[PDB]
Amino acid sequence: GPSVFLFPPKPKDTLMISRTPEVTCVVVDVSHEDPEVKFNWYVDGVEVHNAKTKPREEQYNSTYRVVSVLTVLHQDWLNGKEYKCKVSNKALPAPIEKTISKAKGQPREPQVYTLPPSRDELTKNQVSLTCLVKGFYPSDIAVEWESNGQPENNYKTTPPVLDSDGSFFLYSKLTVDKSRWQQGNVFSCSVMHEALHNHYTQKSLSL
Amino acid sequence: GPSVFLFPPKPKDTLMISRTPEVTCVVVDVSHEDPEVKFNWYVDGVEVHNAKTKPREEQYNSTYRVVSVLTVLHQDWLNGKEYKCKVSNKALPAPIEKTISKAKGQPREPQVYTLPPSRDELTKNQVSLTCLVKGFYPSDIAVEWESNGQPENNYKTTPPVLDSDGSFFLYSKLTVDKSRWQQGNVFSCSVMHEALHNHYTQKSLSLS
Ligand SMILES: *[C@@H]1O[C@H](CO[C@H]2O[C@@H](C)[C@@H](O)[C@@H](O)[C@@H]2O)[C@@H](O[C@@H]2O[C@H](CO)[C@@H](O[C@@H]3O[C@H](CO[C@H]4O[C@H](CO)[C@@H](O)[C@H](O)[C@@H]4O[C@@H]4O[C@H](CO)[C@@H](O[C@@H]5O[C@H](CO)[C@H](O)[C@H](O)[C@H]5O)[C@H](O)[C@H]4NC(C)=O)[C@@H](O)[C@H](O[C@H]4O[C@H](CO)[C@@H](O)[C@H](O)[C@@H]4O[C@@H]4O[C@H](CO)[C@@H](O[C@@H]5O[C@H](CO)[C@H](O)[C@H](O)[C@H]5O)[C@H](O)[C@H]4NC(C)=O)[C@@H]3O)[C@H](O)[C@H]2NC(C)=O)[C@H](O)[C@H]1NC(C)=O
Ligand SMILES: *[C@@H]1O[C@H](CO[C@H]2O[C@@H](C)[C@@H](O)[C@@H](O)[C@@H]2O)[C@@H](O[C@@H]2O[C@H](CO)[C@@H](O[C@@H]3O[C@H](CO[C@H]4O[C@H](CO)[C@@H](O)[C@H](O)[C@@H]4O[C@@H]4O[C@H](CO)[C@@H](O[C@@H]5O[C@H](CO)[C@H](O)[C@H](O)[C@H]5O)[C@H](O)[C@H]4NC(C)=O)[C@@H](O)[C@H](O[C@H]4O[C@H](CO)[C@@H](O)[C@H](O)[C@@H]4O[C@@H]4O[C@H](CO)[C@@H](O)[C@H](O)[C@H]4NC(C)=O)[C@@H]3O)[C@H](O)[C@H]2NC(C)=O)[C@H](O)[C@H]1NC(C)=O
Repeated sequence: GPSVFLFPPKPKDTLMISRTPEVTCVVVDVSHEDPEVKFNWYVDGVEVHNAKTKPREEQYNSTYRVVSVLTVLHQDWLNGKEYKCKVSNKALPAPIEKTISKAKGQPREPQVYTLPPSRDELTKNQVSLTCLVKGFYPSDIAVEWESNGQPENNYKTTPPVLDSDGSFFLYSKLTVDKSRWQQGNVFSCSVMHEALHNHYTQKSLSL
Repeated sequence: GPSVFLFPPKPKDTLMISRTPEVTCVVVDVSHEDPEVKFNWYVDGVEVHNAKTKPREEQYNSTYRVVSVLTVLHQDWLNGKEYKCKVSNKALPAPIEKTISKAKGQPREPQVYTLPPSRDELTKNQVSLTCLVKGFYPSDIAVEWESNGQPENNYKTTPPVLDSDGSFFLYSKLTVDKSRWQQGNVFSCSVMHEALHNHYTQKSLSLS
């Protein structure tokens, strides 16, 4: 019967001592006939006992959805430990095991480049300030914009794209009124990633 | 029983009259017990009979895969016609139908901007040339880089991203030997989209 899907923590959660990163083991197609779901968890094959199973939930195709959440240590995740969720159930001929970790391999530091609007774009009422972030690994990253000790929120960031050397790049675009740019205001692209000192860097971009 | 997947044509194929846009209806998990598959195709709910359906082909997991390809008119696709593939097979309770069509909304012309390398990147052996393409709708688009009439190949383009105004943008990044940039070679970002004049525009980039 059942199917298991196992999900990683969010990039920022693994990078900030403040946040709590979780791995989540989701089970679907739990039948009303066989509702008792058991989870065992292992960190590098070592069984651990701190996961938290949430109460079951009725789905609308007559099956239950049962979730187990395991909180992980930042340094454990970042050092590449493997988290295995093993799901046991009367409906199965064998337990179902899923394993997840941070993407494997040597982390690489983002290079961050800010690019002013094109002269062609300066004919519009709003312009694009571009932040190119390239050469990073793994793809988990978070990008933001600020100006004058203030956060700018009118930006959108592409997903990471796999580049030809196996690292990733993305672009983040901040849209601003042209006049804010022409006055010489300074804007900055902020990036958080494993491979940066203090997990953090910024580059400025002004006229 | 069987499953059906219905795929659109490629955006450059719908935009250039020299290419042939096709909609592809694929059926998989066809059993030995019920091997016969029939396709009916509809365009805006009107049956058509001009599809090219291929003989079933047995897969290494001993199921059949059967494909039907309907060639579409370039202007039919861009005019938003709806293409429906209906698949009958004895193992099914009812035929399976899928429908596909261009995204709905008004078309918007892409704005294309080329941006040179950052000075900070001039310490590297390779440099990044950037093409920003923004303000476009629908998201179907094709982008490439050329120099001296020869197509570049060492570039990568982001997927289109929904912008705050409901249009899309993307960026394409071309990587080049820094010395080709230094020499003053000209590079061009070329863009094809339905809301451009003649479905095509090109913007050039070079040093100074
Ligand atoms: C019944 O019912 C149910 C339910 O229902 C529901 O639904 C809907 C529709 C409606 O109906 C309503 O009613 C409701 O709501 C069902 O269930 C279902 O199921 C299915 C299955 O079948 C599933 O699916 C899946 O999914 C996935 C995903 O999912 C996700 O997402 C979605 C959307 O998007 C959603 O929905 C969900 O929910 C999810 O979400 C998530 O969650 C999580 C958890 O919680 C989270 O996380 C978290 O968070 C938090 C906060 O919040 C924190 O942060 C923490 O830390 C964390 O953890 C998140 O966030 C979220 N997200 C979002 C976005 O939201 C997908 O994934 C999958 O897919 C897969 O599978 C399939 C098959 O099956 C396929 O097709 C696909 O493709 C895939 O596959 C895969 O692939 C991949 C690739 O890519 C792979 O890997 C790989 O490999 C390869 C080759 O080898 C390569 O190499 C690469 O590289 C690698 O990586 C893999 O392997 C594979 N896998 C497999 C298995 O195969 C699926 O799809 C769903 O989910 C469900 N739902 C739910 C809700 O759950 C059922 O089914 C029914 N029944 C019947 C009978 O029908
Ligand atoms: C037995 O073997 C079968 C054959 O498999 C072979 O391969 C081996 C590895 C091995 O398995 C062999 O035994 C065997 O030889 C196997 O068939 C497979 O079944 C799967 C289903 O179980 C199919 O999975 C789907 O794949 C879709 C994407 O398929 C494309 O991409 C993959 C590679 O990524 C490729 O392998 C496929 O061939 C297909 O390629 C596309 O092909 C089209 C058609 O030709 C091309 O378009 C044409 O291109 C030409 C020029 O080439 C021209 O331009 C034409 O104009 C143009 O139309 C594309 O270019 C080409 N693309 C690429 C990238 O190559 C998935 O999209 C699909 O996902 C959807 O459904 C899932 C449910 O199953 C769901 O989880 C998923 O989220 C998604 O759901 C959709 O979600 C969307 C979100 O918006 C919704 O919008 C949709 O509505 C929704 N869909 C639905 C149905 O609701 C799915 O994963 C797989 O294609 C198929 N393989 C083949 C080769 O057909 C079979 O399973 C085996 N059986 C058993 C029991 O093992």
